[PDB]
Amino acid sequence: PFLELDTNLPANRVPAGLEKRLCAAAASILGKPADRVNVTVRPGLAMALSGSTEPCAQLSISSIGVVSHSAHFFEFLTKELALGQDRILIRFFPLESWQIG
Amino acid sequence: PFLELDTNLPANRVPAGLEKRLCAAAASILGKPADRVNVTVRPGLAMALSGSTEPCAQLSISSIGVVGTAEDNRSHSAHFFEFLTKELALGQDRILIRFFPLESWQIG
Amino acid sequence: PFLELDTNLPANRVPAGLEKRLCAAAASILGKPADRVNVTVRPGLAMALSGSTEPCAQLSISSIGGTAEDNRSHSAHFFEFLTKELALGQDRILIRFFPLESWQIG
Ligand code: NA
Repeated sequence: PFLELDTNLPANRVPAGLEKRLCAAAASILGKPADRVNVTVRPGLAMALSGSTEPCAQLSISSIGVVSHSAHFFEFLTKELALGQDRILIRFFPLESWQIG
Repeated sequence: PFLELDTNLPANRVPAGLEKRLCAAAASILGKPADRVNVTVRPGLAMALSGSTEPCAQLSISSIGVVGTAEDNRSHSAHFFEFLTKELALGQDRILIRFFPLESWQIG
Repeated sequence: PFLELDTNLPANRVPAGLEKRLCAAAASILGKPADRVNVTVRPGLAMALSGSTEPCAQLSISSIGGTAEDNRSHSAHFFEFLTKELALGQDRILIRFFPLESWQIG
């Protein structure tokens, strides 16, 4: 699976190793080995979420086929980033094997 | 709606409050309430657009039910071009827009 | 075509002009005029790839309008380009292909 996290938290305000712990959490939540989970974190962006520029984060999850998981990812992200659930949005994307290189 | 804007303009050359004004613009253009509009701006990137590295921007727009036909998208893009060329001081030829329909189940 | 490259290499360690050379390389590999090739490079990110945070890169390729043989050859040549330019092992690079139709282009 591929996880992409955009956030407007400055890079020097994000917990060190977030990408590694999010990788481990997604492995458990999605039932996959950690070495098949890929995580990309992009901090320091300019973001409006639900029309507000308050601190927020967007998570995208892509996997083969169609994939609550949302509840578990909210749990982890609220704890790591101190963001309320109202400041986080999650999207899921299906892939087909021909798209993998 | 979800709007994602990549640009090679430095952050200091992106006008303050752009993400908020693009929010209101997208709500009017797409016919969605502002509290459902999400904007992500990623400045300072390294970009080539149409083979040139001069200042440029790429905008991606994703939404349920509204960006699924050429007739719909031609109408939306005209309004988004007029807004971005004014805000970013870029020529129309330096901006590319892509539309992605979302299916309802994809929202977590 | 649209190429987007995410990497956790700090911007200062990405070779200068990478986006120009990737543009030219992609035109040759994908068989498209260079003026139809768009490249976006996002460096300095935080990434875990195959469970490791060692330097890595992800390349996404979207084209308007492949065979298994075609995309297999494209992937191999993009691996060759990225390992040379970024000094990464092949195990530190992932590639994804995405479909696009003309009605999606403004
Ligand atoms: Na539609």
